[PDB]
Amino acid sequence: ATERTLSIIKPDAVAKNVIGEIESRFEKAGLKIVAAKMLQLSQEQAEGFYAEHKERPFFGDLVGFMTSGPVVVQVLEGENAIAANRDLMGATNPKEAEAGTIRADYAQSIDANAVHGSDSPESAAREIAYFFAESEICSR
Amino acid sequence: ATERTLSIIKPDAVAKNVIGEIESRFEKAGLKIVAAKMLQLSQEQAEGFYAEHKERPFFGDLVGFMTSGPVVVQVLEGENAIAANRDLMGATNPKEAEAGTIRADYAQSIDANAVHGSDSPESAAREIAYFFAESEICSR
Repeated sequence: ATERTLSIIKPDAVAKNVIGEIESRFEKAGLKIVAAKMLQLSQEQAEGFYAEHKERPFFGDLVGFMTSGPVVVQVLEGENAIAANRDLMGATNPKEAEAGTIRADYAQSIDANAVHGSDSPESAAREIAYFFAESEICSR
Repeated sequence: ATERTLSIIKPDAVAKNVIGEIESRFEKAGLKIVAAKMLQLSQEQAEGFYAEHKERPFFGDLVGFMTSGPVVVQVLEGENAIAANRDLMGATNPKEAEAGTIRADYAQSIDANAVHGSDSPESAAREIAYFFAESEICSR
């Protein structure tokens, strides 16, 4: 069924000025961009989003990285979009990602892994509601 | 000569899902995407942006088209970004636009140009102010 998931082009990717190349992967794969915006995450924003990692030993570096430069947050919509976005991105750790995935082709470390995607329907709904008001999501 | 300019990816380009391809032109040319968001322009927002053409006979069609689906408004930044952006878009009329420019490669007709770009330094400052707060522009 058609779905919506949250996708973020991270600071490393946006600083490489490869936003176009990444958006083209999503589009070529059949996903549509239905909302997007570029912003520099505040400390509070980054922490509120990644709240479930508050206690992990990487939290401080994650929030640091995710706030280190501007990103693009967006909503991708398409058939089976949530799982499709995961297969497109590849394994969270670029060393374990198969050739041709976004992470294998664009990332440096498990931290700077170029993009984020929601990992379930429950997390998608939560993550879209975090960055976007419904009336911002432009249907088509 | 580093400058900023307003770029818009229009409802026709968005509808074709070629956001990334258009974006890659700008990026591979040396320009950086320093602000962006997808919007569904309301009547009053389009009329506001095109206030100058309010007395014209096409005004109706222009606004009609620019509100017909989602767009991406953005600011490009880099060396003579204003002139550079206009080179990449090519002639306003796709039919006359040279091979290899955005409008020649993506646009159907004069009506559905695929893209908008500021024509001048004065209209850039006006156009950028209309859509973005300075706090949304992230120079890098």
